[PDB]
Amino acid sequence: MSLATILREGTSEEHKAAESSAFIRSFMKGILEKGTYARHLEAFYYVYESMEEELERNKNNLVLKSIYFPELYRKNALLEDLQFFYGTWKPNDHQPSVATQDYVQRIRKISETQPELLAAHSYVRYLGDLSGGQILKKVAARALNLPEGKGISFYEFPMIQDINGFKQNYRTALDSLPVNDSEKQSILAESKQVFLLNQGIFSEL
Ligand code: HEM
Repeated sequence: MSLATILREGTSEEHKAAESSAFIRSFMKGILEKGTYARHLEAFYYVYESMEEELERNKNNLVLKSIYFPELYRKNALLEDLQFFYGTWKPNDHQPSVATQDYVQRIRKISETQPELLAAHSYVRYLGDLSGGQILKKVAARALNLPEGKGISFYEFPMIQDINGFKQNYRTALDSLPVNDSEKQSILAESKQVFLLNQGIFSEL
């Protein structure tokens, strides 16, 4: 049946388990520490930089073509938030953590061997970002007592003026992917792995 439905129903438990980290529990209670939050953005910087490198590389893949959504890219939003927190963010002074490196390796290796599985990476990260952004930006601003419009670029999509319409269009796009039900199962298996890789980076904080 529907790939968007398969992924939603198939990853409901993984979404819940990704909050077993104390970083996320406190974030959900409205508690964040500046230093820890900034390291959390560093891990996402490396992840999205790699994912966007690989999605651009595979943009004309027949399966990925209909989910070519540069509107969702986060690398530049992350850089901007990193500059707000650090003043000047030097990547060589803040090299990727062990869990970040394993996540980037997964992205790279998937891109070169099974690029259709990058659909799982797009789903887990971007559809989550679009779904949670408005809520998470308010929680983060309140937790860190942030100035108006600063340090929350990661949660904002200036290229998308209708978030609700885009989320619907995204799920319709997932359902349009030219993949069979067996291939959708492989996309679900990858999505579960992505949730685990996110739990891995959260575990470090
Ligand atoms: C690893 C952490 C997380 C990942 C990978 C993630 C991923 C996702 C994904 C992929 C969806 C889309 C589900 C679907 O429509 O099929 C989603 C939905 C959602 N997520 Fe998360 N999520 C995470 C954590 C959080 C956190 C911390 C919040 C706190 C607000 C949150 C709030 C939501 C909400 C409210 C939705 C549903 C939005 C809607 O239906 O309008 N998530 N998430």
